[PDB]
Amino acid sequence: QDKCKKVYENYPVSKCQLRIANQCNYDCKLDKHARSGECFYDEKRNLQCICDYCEY
Repeated sequence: QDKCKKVYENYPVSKCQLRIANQCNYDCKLDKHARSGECFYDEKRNLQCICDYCEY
């Protein structure tokens, strides 16, 4: 596990860092229907909404 995911460049990095209101994980499953959804930094130290694609 933890080997499949999908970055969502079409998402505000602000809402991601929002530990109080992470609309990222909620957004992913909303449309993408990912597993849980989470935000993480990229090669360029850019926090993006990375969704999980593997299960239902």
